[PDB]
Amino acid sequence: QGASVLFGAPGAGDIEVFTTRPDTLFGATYMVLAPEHPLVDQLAADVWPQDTDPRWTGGQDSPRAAIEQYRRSIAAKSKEKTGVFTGAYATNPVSGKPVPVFIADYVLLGYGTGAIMAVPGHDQRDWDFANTFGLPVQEVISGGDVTKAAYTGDGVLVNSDYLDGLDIEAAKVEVTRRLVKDGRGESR
Ligand SMILES: NC[C@H]1O[B@@-]2(O[C@@H]3[C@H](O2)[C@@H](COP(=O)(O)O)O[C@H]3n2cnc3c(N)ncnc32)c2c(OCCCO)cccc21
Repeated sequence: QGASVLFGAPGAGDIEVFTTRPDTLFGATYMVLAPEHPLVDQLAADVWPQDTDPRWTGGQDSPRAAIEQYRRSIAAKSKEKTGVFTGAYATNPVSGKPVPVFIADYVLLGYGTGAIMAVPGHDQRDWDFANTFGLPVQEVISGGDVTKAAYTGDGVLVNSDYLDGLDIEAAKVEVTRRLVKDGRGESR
């Protein structure tokens, strides 16, 4: 079933996410917090990082500016995917890779922890946001074509280290076991 997963981020402690597909953790290429999530102000960087995409900034000169205008954007005129980058990168808890942290109103503050891991290869909501904003799309479930659409079907784990070859249900169990031993999550 589901899991609580911890993504460490510099200066912000852990960002906890709820996922029903922990098996897809090696395909989590970014993270999304609800715009009013309390850690966002802590996460905002002082300077857009080098590899910030201009589509990520709301056209603003700094992370805090983009965040403020995006929040303001949610009040005015309060569909398509919108959001901004915070400047922050969290540590993926199974691969160690950097995952950029966004805010976007498709993530509800009041559901779960108010934060998700985003797996565009296998969640069409995340696929849509990644295709609008230009985020990497990683296949970890064999069976479709993640360059055309999220693959939500059954298949075997790939590009996922000790999960490779596992069926999805077995992969959920194994990744959760590893998260528990590593202090990085639990079943929920
Ligand atoms: N996103 C990557 C991975 O994780 B998913 O997305 C999170 C989390 O799992 C899921 C939790 O929904 P349920 O409690 O009903 O089970 O919704 C999403 N979610 C959790 N909290 C959220 C929030 N606050 N706001 C918006 N979405 C949220 C997920 C999928 O969800 C399919 C089920 C959607 O109803 C399918 C494939 C891959 C995944």
